[PDB]
Amino acid sequence: TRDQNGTWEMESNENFEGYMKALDIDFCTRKIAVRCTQTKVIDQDGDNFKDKTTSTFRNYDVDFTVGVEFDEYTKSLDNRHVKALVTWEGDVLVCVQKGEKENRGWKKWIEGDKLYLELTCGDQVCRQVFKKK
Amino acid sequence: TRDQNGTWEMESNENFEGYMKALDIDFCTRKIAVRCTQTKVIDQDGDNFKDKTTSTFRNYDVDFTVGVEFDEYTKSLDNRHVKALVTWEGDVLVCVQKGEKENRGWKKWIEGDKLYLELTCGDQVCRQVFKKK
Repeated sequence: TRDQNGTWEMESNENFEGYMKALDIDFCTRKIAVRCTQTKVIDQDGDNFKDKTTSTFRNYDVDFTVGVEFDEYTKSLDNRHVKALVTWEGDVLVCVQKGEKENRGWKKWIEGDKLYLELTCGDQVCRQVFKKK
Repeated sequence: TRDQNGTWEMESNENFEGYMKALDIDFCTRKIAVRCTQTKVIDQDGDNFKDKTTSTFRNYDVDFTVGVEFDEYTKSLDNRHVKALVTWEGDVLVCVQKGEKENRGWKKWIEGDKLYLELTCGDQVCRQVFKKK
């Protein structure tokens, strides 16, 4: 068939690195690109094609129980050893990551339709807001 | 509520670069990670949490008509000017991107529930497989 319409999810990607390297893509872009899965949405009627491709990489995965200290290696991010403790403060989830960096941790809370995540390291604070889908 | 279950889509992200820099993430990966919007998937069961974060960047949008040569920039990858021509070879969609790189192009075709994509540049072949959702 010539019909390529639809939503296509990547399941393998062989030698993307060498193809991008032949196109002189910068090292740091290639390092992340080879970790991305692609989703291609193709719309085709007659000779006319529209292709929308999105790339996603699995950015951080962590399991924990509130109140139970655990060692983790911040593999994915900075790759350090911390001893993390997550506790409730009211309805706010509070995580302290004890280790090399001072004031390292995060807070997560819900307000209505929105999840708020405050990330801290040193004197830097990152505020993120997510909408429930 | 102490319920953070669900799928959550990023709608705001302030001072991400500063927090990442304070953790010592190479300039390279930060200016990539900032480019992306995130999705958080939280599975919460009592005191136990499973958090899976992913990052997405919109990426390549392409419109072409088969058999019509057109100039384009290869935005998405190296952003070079090519004259692209997409034609059918039987059921295989073949694209030649004429310009600075030799043997530059791609081929894609359906077999069963799967889409096969071969990308070429120079002596490099990248082979991708997608599954129809």
